[PDB]
Amino acid sequence: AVADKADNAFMMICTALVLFMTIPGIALFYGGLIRGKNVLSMLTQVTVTFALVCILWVVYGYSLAFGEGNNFFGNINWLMLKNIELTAVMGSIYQYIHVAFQGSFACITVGLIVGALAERIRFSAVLIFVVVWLTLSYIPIAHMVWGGGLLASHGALDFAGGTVVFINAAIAGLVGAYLPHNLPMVFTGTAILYIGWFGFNAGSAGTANEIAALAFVNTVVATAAAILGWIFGEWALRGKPSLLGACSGAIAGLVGVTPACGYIGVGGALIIGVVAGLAGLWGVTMLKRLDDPCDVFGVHGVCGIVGCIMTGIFAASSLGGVGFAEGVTMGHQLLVQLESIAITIVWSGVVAFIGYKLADLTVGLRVP
Amino acid sequence: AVADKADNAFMMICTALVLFMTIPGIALFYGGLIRGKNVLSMLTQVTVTFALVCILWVVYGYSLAFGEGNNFFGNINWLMLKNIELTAVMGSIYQYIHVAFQGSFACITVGLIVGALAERIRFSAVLIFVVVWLTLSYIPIAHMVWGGGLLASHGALDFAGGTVVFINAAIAGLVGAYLPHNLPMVFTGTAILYIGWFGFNAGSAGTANEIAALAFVNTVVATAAAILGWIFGEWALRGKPSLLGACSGAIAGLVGVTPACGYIGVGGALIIGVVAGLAGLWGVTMLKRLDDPCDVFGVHGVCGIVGCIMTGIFAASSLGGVGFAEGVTMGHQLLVQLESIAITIVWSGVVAFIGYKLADLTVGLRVP
Amino acid sequence: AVADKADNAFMMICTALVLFMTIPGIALFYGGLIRGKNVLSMLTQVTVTFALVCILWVVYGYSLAFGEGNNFFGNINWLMLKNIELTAVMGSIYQYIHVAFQGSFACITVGLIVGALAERIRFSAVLIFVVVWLTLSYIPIAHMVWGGGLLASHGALDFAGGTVVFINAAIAGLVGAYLPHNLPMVFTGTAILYIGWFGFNAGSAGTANEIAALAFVNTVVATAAAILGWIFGEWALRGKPSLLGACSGAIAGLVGVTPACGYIGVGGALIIGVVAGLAGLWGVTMLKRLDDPCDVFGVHGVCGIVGCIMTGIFAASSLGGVGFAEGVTMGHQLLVQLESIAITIVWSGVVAFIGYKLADLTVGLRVP
Repeated sequence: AVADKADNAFMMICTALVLFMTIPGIALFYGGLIRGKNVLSMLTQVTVTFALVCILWVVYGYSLAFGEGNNFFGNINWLMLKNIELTAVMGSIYQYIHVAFQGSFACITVGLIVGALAERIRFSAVLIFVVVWLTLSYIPIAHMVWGGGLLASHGALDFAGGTVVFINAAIAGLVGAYLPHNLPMVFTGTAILYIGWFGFNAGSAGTANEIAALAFVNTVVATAAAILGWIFGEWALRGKPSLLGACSGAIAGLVGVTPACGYIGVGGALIIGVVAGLAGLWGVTMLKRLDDPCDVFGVHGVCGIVGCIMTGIFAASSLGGVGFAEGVTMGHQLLVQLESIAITIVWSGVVAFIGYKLADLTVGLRVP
Repeated sequence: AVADKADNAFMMICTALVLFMTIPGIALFYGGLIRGKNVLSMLTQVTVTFALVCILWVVYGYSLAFGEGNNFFGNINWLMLKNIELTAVMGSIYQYIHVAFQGSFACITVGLIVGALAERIRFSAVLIFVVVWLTLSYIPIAHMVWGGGLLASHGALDFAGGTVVFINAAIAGLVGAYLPHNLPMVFTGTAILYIGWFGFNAGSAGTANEIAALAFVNTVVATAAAILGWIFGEWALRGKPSLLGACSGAIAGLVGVTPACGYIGVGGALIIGVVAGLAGLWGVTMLKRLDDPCDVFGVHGVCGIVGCIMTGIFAASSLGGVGFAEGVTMGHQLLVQLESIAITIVWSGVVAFIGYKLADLTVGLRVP
Repeated sequence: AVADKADNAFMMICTALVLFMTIPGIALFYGGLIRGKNVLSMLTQVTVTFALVCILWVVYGYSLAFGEGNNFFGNINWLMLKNIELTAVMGSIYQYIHVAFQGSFACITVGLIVGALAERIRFSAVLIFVVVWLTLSYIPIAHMVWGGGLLASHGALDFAGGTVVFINAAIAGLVGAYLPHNLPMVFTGTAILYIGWFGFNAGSAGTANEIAALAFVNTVVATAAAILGWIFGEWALRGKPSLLGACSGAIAGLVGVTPACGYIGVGGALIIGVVAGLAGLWGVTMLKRLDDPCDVFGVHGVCGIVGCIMTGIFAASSLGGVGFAEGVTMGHQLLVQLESIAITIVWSGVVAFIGYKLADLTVGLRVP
C-alpha cells in the first residue's frame, strides 16, 4: 500500500478545517450565546480541554480507538504512536494523517460539550470529566463505529459521525444540563463551523474521490435546505425569521447530513435538510420547556438521530443513494441504524453520569 | 476522461474558500459598514438568500447555466443533477465538484447585492428579487461567458468573473440603490474575502497547474498594488490613509485582477492593481455625489470594468501575458472585452429592473 | 523535473493559510491586546506594510533571497520574476508557487513587528523601517538558512523559521521597543494563527509527503502541550488560568515547534511544547520587568531560541527524530544551532537599529 499525495494533501487540509471548527468555530458560537460575564472563562475551558484532548489522543486515544482489539476498544500497541512507522499507510494516506484527522473529531466533540457547560462547571471538574468521557465514551464508540468494532461489524452507516460526534455529545451535554448578547459572534462561529464542515464531511471519504465530491455537494445542499426549513417554520410559528434561527437551521442541516453525506443522492440531501431544520426547530422548542446554550443539544441530538435514521432510508439505490451493502434490505439497515443510536444514547449517558459524579466526588461539579 | 485526484482535492478546497467569501466574508464586510440597528437583519437576509441560491443552483441553475443549449442558456437535462453520473468527469475533476465550484460563484454574486441592499428592502421582496435575477441574469451571463455561449464563442476573456460576478452584481445593486460603526469587522470581512479569493481566482484554472499558480501570484500582487494605489491617493487627496481605504483598496485590486489573473504576467498584475485601486477611489468618490454600503458597487463596477478592459491589453505575449488566441490582435480582444462589458451592464440592468418591479408589484420593495 | 499537481495543490493551499496568519490573524491578535483608540491605526499599518512586503518580494526580494549568489544574498536575475518560466519547477512544484509560499513568510514576519509597534511609530517611519529591515535582514537571513547560504551550508536545522521568522522578528521588535480591552478578539486571532500555522509548518515540507504529515502532527502536539504547560505555570504562579495565558501558551508551542516540526518525533514535540509554554511564561514574566503588546516578543524570542536549541537535540534518531545528517553528532548540531541563533540575533539587531535610525533621521520615529 502506497500513499497517494493527492489524498495526503486533501486530508491534511481537511484536518486543518475540522480543527478550525473547534478553534475558533464552536468557541465563537457559544461565545455569542452565553452570558457576557462568562465568555472569557468559557473560551479558556474550550482552549484548555481542546489541548487536553490533543494530548490524550496521541498518548493513548488513537491506539485505543483505532488499534485492533475487540468489539468495544482497540489496544495499547500505539502508545504515543509507538510502532507506527513514519511511512506507514492507512487506506491511501500516511497513517500520521489518519491520526490527526481522527483526533480532530475527538476535539470538536468535546468542544460541543464544554462550550455549553463551561458557564456552570468548575474548571478542574471539566478536566476530570473530559478525561473520563473521552476515554470511556468517545473512544469505544469511535471504535465500535469506525474502528471495526460492534456497530461497524453489523454494517451501521455513519459517514462522518452522527453517532460518534453528535448524538454522543448531545447526550453527555444533556446529562450535564440535568445535573444572546452577541449574535454577530454567533453568526461568525456558525460560518466557521459550516466552512470547517466541508473537511469534516468530505474528508470523511479518506480520499479526494467521487465520494468526497458527493459528500461536499450533499453538505452544501442539506445545509441550505435546513436553513430554509427552519426559517419557514419560524416565519410560520413566530411570525418572522431571526438570525439565530438562520444559524440554528444551518447547524441542523449540517448535523443531519453528517451520517448520510457520503451515502445519499442530492435529492436525499435536500429532504434530509428540510426535515432536520424542522425537527431541529421542534427539538429546541421542546427543550425550551425544560436556559439558552444547552438547548443547542436539542439540535445535535434530534438532528443526529433524524440524520442517522434517514441514512438507512436514503442510501437506497432507488432513492438515489450509493446503495445498501449486498444482501441488506432497507428494513435491515433501519433496524441497524436504530440499534446504533440506542447503544450510543445509553453508552454515552452512563459514562457521562459516571464522569460527572466522579468529578463531583473529587473537586465538586458546580462552579464555586 | 479520468479525474485527477490532485485537481479534485484542489478544487474542493477552492470551493470551500469561495463559500467562505460569502459565509462569513461579505456578511462581515457589510456588517461593519451598515447601521448597527440593521446588522442582524442584513446577516439573516444574506444567510437565507445564500441558502436559496444553493437550492436553486442544484435544482435548475447549474443545468441552465452549464448544460448545452444556445447562445444564452443551457437546458433542463440536469434538473437536480439528474443524468450526471457520480463518476462523470468535467475537465480533470468529477462533475459534482464543478457543480459545487460554479454554485459558489453564484452565491458570492448574490451576497454582494443582498449585503448592501438588505437595509432598505423587504425580506420577501429580496427573496423574489434573488429568484428573478439569479435565473434571468446570473445564469444566462454565466452561460454566455463560461458555458460556451455568445461571449465565449467570441473569445471574451474573463478568468474568474469580472463580468459574471462583479459588473453583473454592481449593476443589479445600483439599480437597487436607484429605486462605519465597526471597522474591525469590515477589516475581518475584507481579510476573509482576500483569503477566500485565492480559491476564487486560482481554482478558476480548474486544476492545480501553472495557470492556477500564475493566478495565485497575480492575486497577491494586484491586491497589494491596489492597496498602495488607493492609500497613496487617499494620502494625496484626504491627507492620510484610513482603514476603510486600505480595505477598499484590497477589494479594488482583487476585483480588478479577477478577469485577468490567469492571462497576465506579474508586471501586468502590478499595473492592473495600481490602476484598479486608483479607479476604485475615483469611483467611490464620484458615487458619493449620488449612503455608504451601496458606494461599494462603485468599486465592483468600476474595477470590474477596468479589469475587463485591461485583460484585453495585458494578456498580450509582449506584455508578459499568456498570449491572445491565434489570429487575435489586441485591438480585437479589446473590442470583444468592451462588447462583453456592455452586454453585461445592459442585460443585468434590464433583469434587475424587472426583478425589483415584480417584487414591488407583489409584496412591495421598501421595507415597512 | 516535473511538477506534481498534488504538491502544487497542497502548497497553494498552504500559502493561502500562511497569508491568513497575517490577514487577519496577527492583526486581530494585536487588535485585542493594544489600546482601543489605537486599533484602527494598527490595522491600517499592518494592511499597508503587508502590501508593501508583497510588492518588494516580487520586485527583488525573492530574487535576492532565493537566487544563487554568495553566503549572504542571492542575485538580481529574477527582478519581477524575470527569467522564471511559467512552467519552471522548483523541488516538485511550479516555481511561482515557491515564490508565493516564501513571500508569505516574509509577510507574517513583518506583521509580527508592525502589529506590536504600530501604536508608537509614525506611519511613514514604519514604511521606511520595513523597507530597510526586510531588505537587509529578512532577505539575507532567509538566504543564509533557506537559500543555500552560510547557515544552510553548515547544516543548521530550521524547518519553518525559528530563526528567519521568530527570533529575527523578536529582535527587530525589541530594538523597536527599546528606542487587554478585547480578549475575544485576541482569541480569534490566536485561533486564526493556529490554523494558518498548519500551512506554515506542514507546507514547509514542500510536498504532501510523510514529512508534511510529521510536521502536521507535531504542530497539533506541541501547541497542545504548550497550552497545558503555560496554564499549569499560571495556575501555580497566579492561582488560576486565564484566556490570555491559554492563547499565549498556544503561540509559545507553535513558535517552539516551528524550527523542529519536520525533524522530531511526537515525543519530542510534546517535550518541546511543555518547555516552550513554560519558557514563554518565564519570558514574558521577565520582560514585564521592562507595556503589553511588545511583551509578545518575549514569546517569539524565547520560544524561538528554545525551539532552535531543542531541534539540535530531538532530531536525533535515538530520541525519535528523523536523524542528524551523516557524520553529525548531536553536539555538533547543537553548536550549529547556537551559532545560527547568535548570527540571527546580532544580524537582525544591527539592521533594526540602522532601520529605526534611518527613519528617525528622515521623518522621525515617534508618532506625532
